[PDB]
Amino acid sequence: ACDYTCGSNCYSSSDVSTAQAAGYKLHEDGETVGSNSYPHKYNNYEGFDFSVSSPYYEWPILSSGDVYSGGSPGADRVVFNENNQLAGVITHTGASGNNFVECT
Ligand SMILES: Nc1nc2c(ncn2[C@@H]2O[C@H](CO)[C@@H](OP(=O)(O)O)[C@H]2O)c(=O)[nH]1
Ligand SMILES: [Ca+2]
Repeated sequence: ACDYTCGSNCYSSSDVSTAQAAGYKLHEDGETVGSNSYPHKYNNYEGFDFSVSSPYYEWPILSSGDVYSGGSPGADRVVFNENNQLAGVITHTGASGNNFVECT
C-alpha cells in the first residue's frame, strides 16, 4: 500500500525521507538545482493545515525513485521546514493550473 498517493504515483515513507534529506542538505549549504531553483520557499497560498511551523521549502519527489537533479520536476513535491520536519507531500495532479492538492 502507498503511504502517499499523488494521482497515479505511489510513494513509501522511505521514498519521502530520501527525497527530503536531499533537498534539506541543499537548503543548508545554500545551493540549488534546476532552472526553477530547488529547493525554494513554499508560501502555502493553498492554506494547508500543516502540523509543523514555517518557513516551508518545496523539493520535487520523483516517481522513478531517483533524487531530483535537474530538468522536469514532475508534479509531486515534498514540503519540509527549517528543522527538517516533514510538513507534507503535495501535487499538481488533480489541481487547477499551478495550484497544489495534498497527496492522500
Ligand atoms: N501553487 C503554489 N506555488 C507556490 C507557493 N509558494 C511558492 N510557489 C511557487 O510558485 C510556483 C507556482 O506554481 C510553484 O512552482 P512549482 O510548479 O515548481 O511547484 C512554486 O514553486 C504556494 O504556496 N503555492
Ligand atoms: Ca518507492
